Amino acid sequence: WLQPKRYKAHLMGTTYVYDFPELFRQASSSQWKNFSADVKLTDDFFISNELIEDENGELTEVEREPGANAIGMVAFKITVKTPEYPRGRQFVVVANDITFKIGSFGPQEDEFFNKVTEYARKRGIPRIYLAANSGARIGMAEEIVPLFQVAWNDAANPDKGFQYLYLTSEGMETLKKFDKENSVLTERTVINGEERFVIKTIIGSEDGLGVECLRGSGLIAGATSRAYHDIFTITLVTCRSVGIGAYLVRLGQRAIQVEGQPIILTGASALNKVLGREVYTSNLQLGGTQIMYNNGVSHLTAVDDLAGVEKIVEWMSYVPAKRNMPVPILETKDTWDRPVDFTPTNDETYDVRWMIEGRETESGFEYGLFDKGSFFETLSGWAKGVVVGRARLGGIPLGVIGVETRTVENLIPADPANPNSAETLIQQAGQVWFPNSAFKTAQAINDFNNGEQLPMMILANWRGFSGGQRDMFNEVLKYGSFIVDALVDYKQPIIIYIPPTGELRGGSWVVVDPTINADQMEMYADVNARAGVLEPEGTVEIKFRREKLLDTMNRLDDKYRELRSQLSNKSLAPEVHQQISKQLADRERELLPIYGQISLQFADLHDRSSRMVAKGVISKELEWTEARRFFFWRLRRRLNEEYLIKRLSHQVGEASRLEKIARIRSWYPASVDHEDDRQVATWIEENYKTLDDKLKGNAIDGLSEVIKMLSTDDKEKLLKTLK
Amino acid sequence: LRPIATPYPVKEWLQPKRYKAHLMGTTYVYDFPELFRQASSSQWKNFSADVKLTDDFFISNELIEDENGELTEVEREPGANAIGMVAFKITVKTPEYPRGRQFVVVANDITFKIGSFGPQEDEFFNKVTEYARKRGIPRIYLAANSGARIGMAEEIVPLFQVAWNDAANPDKGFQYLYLTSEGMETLKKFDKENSVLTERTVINGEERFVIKTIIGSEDGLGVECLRGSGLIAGATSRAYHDIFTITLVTCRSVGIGAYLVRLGQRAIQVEGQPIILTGASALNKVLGREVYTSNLQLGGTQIMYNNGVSHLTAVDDLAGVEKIVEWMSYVPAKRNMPVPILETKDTWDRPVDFTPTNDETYDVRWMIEGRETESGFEYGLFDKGSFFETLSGWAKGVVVGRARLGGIPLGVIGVETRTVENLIPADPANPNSAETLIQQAGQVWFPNSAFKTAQAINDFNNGEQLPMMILANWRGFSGGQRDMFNEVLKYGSFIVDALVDYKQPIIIYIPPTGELRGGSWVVVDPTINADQMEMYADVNARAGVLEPEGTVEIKFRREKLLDTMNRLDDKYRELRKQLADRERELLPIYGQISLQFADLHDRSSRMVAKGVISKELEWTEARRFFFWRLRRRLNEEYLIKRLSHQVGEASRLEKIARIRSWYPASVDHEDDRQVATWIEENYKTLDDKLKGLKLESFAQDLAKKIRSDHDNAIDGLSEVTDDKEKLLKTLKL
Ligand SMILES: CC(C)(C)n1cc2c(n1)C(=O)CC1(CCN(C(=O)c3ccc4n[nH]cc4c3)CC1)O2
Ligand SMILES: CC(C)(C)n1cc2c(n1)C(=O)CC1(CCN(C(=O)c3ccc4n[nH]cc4c3)CC1)O2
Repeated sequence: WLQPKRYKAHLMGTTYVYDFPELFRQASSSQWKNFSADVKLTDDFFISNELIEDENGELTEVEREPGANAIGMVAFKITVKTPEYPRGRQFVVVANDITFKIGSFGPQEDEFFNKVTEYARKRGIPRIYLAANSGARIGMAEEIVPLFQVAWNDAANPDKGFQYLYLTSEGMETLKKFDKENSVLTERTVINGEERFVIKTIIGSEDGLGVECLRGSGLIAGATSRAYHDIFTITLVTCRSVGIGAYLVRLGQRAIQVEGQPIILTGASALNKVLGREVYTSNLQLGGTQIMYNNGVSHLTAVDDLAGVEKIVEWMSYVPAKRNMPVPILETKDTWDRPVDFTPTNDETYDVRWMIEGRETESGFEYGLFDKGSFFETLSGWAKGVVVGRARLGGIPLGVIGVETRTVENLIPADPANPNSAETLIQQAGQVWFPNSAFKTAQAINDFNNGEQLPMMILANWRGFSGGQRDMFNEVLKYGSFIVDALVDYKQPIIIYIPPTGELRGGSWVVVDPTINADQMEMYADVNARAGVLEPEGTVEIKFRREKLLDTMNRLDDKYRELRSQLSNKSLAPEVHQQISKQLADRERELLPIYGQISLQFADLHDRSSRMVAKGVISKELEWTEARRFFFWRLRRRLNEEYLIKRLSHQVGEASRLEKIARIRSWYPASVDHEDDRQVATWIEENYKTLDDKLKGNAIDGLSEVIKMLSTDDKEKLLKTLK
Repeated sequence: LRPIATPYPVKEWLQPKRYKAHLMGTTYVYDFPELFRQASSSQWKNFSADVKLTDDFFISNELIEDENGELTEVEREPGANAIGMVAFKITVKTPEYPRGRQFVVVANDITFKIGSFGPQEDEFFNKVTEYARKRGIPRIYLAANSGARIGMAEEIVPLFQVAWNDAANPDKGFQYLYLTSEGMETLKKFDKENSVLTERTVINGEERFVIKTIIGSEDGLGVECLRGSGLIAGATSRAYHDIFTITLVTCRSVGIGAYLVRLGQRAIQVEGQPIILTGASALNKVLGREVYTSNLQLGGTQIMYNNGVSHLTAVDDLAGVEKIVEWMSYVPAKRNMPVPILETKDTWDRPVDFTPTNDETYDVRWMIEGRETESGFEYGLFDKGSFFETLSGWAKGVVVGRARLGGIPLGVIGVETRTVENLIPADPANPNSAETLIQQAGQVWFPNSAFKTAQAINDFNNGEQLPMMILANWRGFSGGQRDMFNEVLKYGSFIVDALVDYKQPIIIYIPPTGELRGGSWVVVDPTINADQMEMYADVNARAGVLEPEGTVEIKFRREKLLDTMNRLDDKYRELRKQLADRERELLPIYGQISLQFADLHDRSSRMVAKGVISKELEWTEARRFFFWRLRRRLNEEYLIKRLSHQVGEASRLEKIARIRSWYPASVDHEDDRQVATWIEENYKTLDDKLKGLKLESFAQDLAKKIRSDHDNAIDGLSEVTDDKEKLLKTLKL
């Protein structure tokens, strides 16, 4: 029954739509096996029910035989009991049916997709889209093809040309007969004693020919744009994804691309016709993984459909069950109560990931800041200068942004359409934001914020932005501002931590300071961190110049001081004066290097975490080895306090964030140190139910209008009040 | 005096700071309002040369913080600024606001500590920004700075000692820096104990106070300045959404200063004044070679104007001030006020003269503003001389600017049909790099033109609060390898996002010779923002999934073409050898027939029939049509906004249905002129009737609250001077 349609899809290198929930069931089971191999699953752990529009065109869960779809767009509401949600979590799966009219988007497919998107959106549940299509549906008025006539310039010579296309009374009568007179817009003329119905416009009786499909593209593009802000959106490019299909992948932002499946706008063949040469060899050349994964359009790659489904399910494990719910806490064997083992040094080169997830070493595993094996890196193929991913801190999921200290290189391919173009390698220095790494940073902030609704840790380590001509021309200023904007829009706790060996300077600090979003942001610097406007060399150039360098010499070098003192003798011969002056300038020459080194140390001494603390720009200075223990309780307390704020907001609401926490903090016992993270979180957790109870406890003219209608006895009272 | 014998006082001698500013190639802060007064007067002269102005037309009042740090107006001598950041609240009677309009001017003082940003400057800038934001008035920033303020603990400089490896040889090195008991006592004496963090050590029976951290007693040395940068960056980011923001790069703008230029989005750069993050000299020290020759090489107009970071260029400070004043003339006096209607000699009631042809090359601008021609001026869609193009140096494939349609200001996006070229400079740091010319075909969205489109939509929406017309004419996006690799997909999606966020009427008009296809229609369909968007297609426009040639390739292949030859050719039909020879003969003409057939589907009439466009239009009548449509839309929009005051929350489809019902029987809802006229003729009547309803419901509510819980409410009624006086009069009658 489904055997033919199944092969038809496999032939196209994709899974048949109705076979996808099975892959989700497999991925969900694997998820369990990796979490606790000793957990035995029942069929009630995973449930998939198709979504079909009812009598009133409203989407509803159903139990129906697969492949009975009257349209090329299908949907499922999945309910899974997962390690993070053992009682269950739900999401929606929208997918094109590649077997139904080549996976094209017609008005019906567009309306359904939109309805499904709104369904997920209304319920706050994630929307998963499986892209396997050929873009907007193309058509012509087939009923007109055997009917249309040609008004020849000379009927004896067709090469002399034609004036217009028309219908005869016969052709017009054939359309009337079949109830199709609205298929064309004609204009009656008489030529050679015959009614000629000049075709002014061809409309077609059949729907889904052109513009109507395009209106649908627009509708679904705007709907996706909207959904990205509202719920968790992800796309699996399971087969080719063309035109509107390509836009849907980017519009849902988060994308996993199956190796060998292209994300294209226009096919290689068409591009060759427009170019008038065989320029492009394939669609993969235009939109394969080597294009999209390198761009950052595709966040991850997959070997097959199951691999992709597994990566969706893994990504979702960091995402709340639905909008506004708390982030899914999933504690594992690597608990919070341990020091951080891997510590960077300025003398040995390191991979940030060792600091994040830890490092396998000959003498055993060196634990990092986050939970062993909790780091799920995304956008791994693009702007490799920044390291972005999801991690867990003692069970708490969060977004992580780290800085790649190593020089990063990337190949820009040769433009097939330009024979006077060659491939290009670009090298970018570590600890510097470039247009790409700045864009990725802003992108990461946004993706963690929207739908994922995650807290975030930026392990801040940037010298600044690349200020040179190339990068300035490639709009580094634009991409850096995105970071500020992304930070302003943030809605969950943010932690900015300058790690050991880390730094932040004038250009990099501007975009990460907590004052950007005081509601969510906090900054911390490691004891082995550095921050100042400029790097020591730059600061001495401005603030410890020659005059200062010569004063320090007079104070410190005996030889310099003595020679300067010899120049106080008002009895000197000019020649002798020139001699002492010469010896002094020769001592300055001799001392300039080391006194320059002294100045660098003096500048560096201002750039410390202790000055940052003293100046009130950071919350606390920290020791890397204790950062895990510290941050775990800080994040935990922040999330609890954030919950109570959200609760207080949904009752009163008419107060500032500052006013809302001050009230909440006033409910804590007097002996509770508000600066003690572990104590606060513990008290809150021990008292959620108790707190919930605590929580559960122009006009002057209208005022004149009613006051007048009141009784005499009442008016007498309010008269006394006015008096 | 320098010079002596001048007829009038030497302004540069009376205030030496003025000469310092000039010596840096910028205008003295305190002389900027004078330039605003000149620009405002020129504005009047160009509008109506026969208008006599009095000095009361322009007023500038310096804003300084009071005892409580609240911004207050002052009249004081220039150069009295105790901080390097100065502000003015300007009040001008302008052609668009003849009774007056107000804005705020924030500027760095380049003479005060080299225009650096210290915590005080940052706090003032933020306060000023909040001042403008609270009042809904525009915020103009004049950038002339050296970024964040750099400092060291000057009190430590004459005190610090060096622990030498060998005191006899300084080149052998040093261990650390320290203080003596004497230096420690010196700090205590001056109440500066907190300047350093020391650690007491005894080296050879001598007390050494090892310097562990230098803090400094003086504020504005490092990180505190950086916290200020962050605060002002976020404040600007916020203001861009709230009020009209613009920046004039009047002298160099460094670090945080460069970020402020971009963060306020709209920027005018004075030729020869750089927008830089790091100076060329420093970059040369970091690189270890003389790579860069100047700061202009990094952030001059040839970099920023070409980038789209700088929206416009200026020859001098006045030119820049003139361009600010011109740009503001399309912006409401303050947030949420109606767009400033400024009717000129070119009224709405006229046909459009310049019409493009399918066979001949044209500049979109001729369609927009009109064209000077040998036989006289050919009027365009908008008001003669009303087109103010911005971002003119970047992504020249799209034409963006402000215009007026019969006095109504709006944002305009047009498509450059000509091939556009741009020079990508050679990277000075890479000797294996050369300059590159890139050519981009007309009527196609590329990463740059897509970015500019989205940028334009955003800039018209935020602060400017303008309606917008997109003269939609795109084949699609460049889907080829280079552009796909250069993330065209990302930049195109920005357009969708930008459209979603739009808050004023949008008109999508496919003009004559215009087109929209599968790839380009996706990002401009009205369903993206049904609340604001409408689409129209000219009678000579085209729209379909693919271009005719693409559609025949899929839907009118050989078999169909030969069946067509069989029907429409006696010779071919009779033959059903010689048949293949007739196919050969007919192929070129039947290809034209198949293409015409295909094209016949791509018409405005099919768009109308399919319900994808509001109306199909004739270009020559588009001005007359759009004027009244926009006018009618703005009047309805205002009444929807006015209804967002009425007792109870309602959808916009509810609000429009309500407003529309009120229209008298004689008012044709399809007549844009009648509907706009009715709204305007009855605004006072509507406002009155509406007020009487917010009151009537308030009156009903209080009687409800009172006719149950009497005594308890009468006490609260009692609980709730000038107001008491009114209520007393009411009770007395
Ligand atoms: C070249 C590359 C490594 C990409 N890079 C590396 C950068 C940048 N570019 C930049 O465009 C920014 C930056 C920030 C940090 N820097 C300073 O603080 C600085 C200032 C003044 C100085 N004078 N002498 C030495 C100095 C150092 C150097 C420039 O780092
Ligand atoms: C000029 C250039 C930049 C190369 N360009 C010009 C473009 C693109 N690129 C594109 O990547 C997209 C596009 C869109 C409009 N097009 C069609 O609708 C179309 C489809 C199929 C076809 N088959 N034969 C001829 C055909 C035409 C052509 C390709 O325009």
